[PDB]
Amino acid sequence: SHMEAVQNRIVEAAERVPGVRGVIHLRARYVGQDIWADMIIGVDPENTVEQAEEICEAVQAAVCGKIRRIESLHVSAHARE
Amino acid sequence: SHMEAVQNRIVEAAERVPGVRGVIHLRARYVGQDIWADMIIGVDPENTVEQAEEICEAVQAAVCGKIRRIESLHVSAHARE
Repeated sequence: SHMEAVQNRIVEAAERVPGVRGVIHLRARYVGQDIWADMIIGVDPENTVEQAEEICEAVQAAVCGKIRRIESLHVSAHARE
Repeated sequence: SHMEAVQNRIVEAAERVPGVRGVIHLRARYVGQDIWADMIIGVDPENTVEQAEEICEAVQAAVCGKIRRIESLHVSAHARE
């Protein structure tokens, strides 16, 4: 499928950012030819809130840099393991 | 452009393989929804022919693994620098 391919690229890109423990949730949708996405990543529970927010920002930068059709990407974090 | 995006992904993927000194040539075309491509990479002139052929095979694996719509990719090598 069309959107399977883009979603697999998003997940892959996110999972390669240091401190990501899996993609918990990804909602990606077409707005014209652009993708708008919302994502939840897992992080180490003992990371600080400041570190988890840095990880989110690094995921946003990595994913947006690799998948050019993404025009909006909201990343938040949840404790995992 | 449509094909600019895929071609930039191909080049980027190739350039991240150890021993690639630039993409010299890339011809990529649609055959239905699949891409068929031919590429020339630069390599160190003092690599052996056996090493250059390993690099080509590594580029083929890397690019094909990252860009799922590619169904044929022919890689050869030319001395660069």
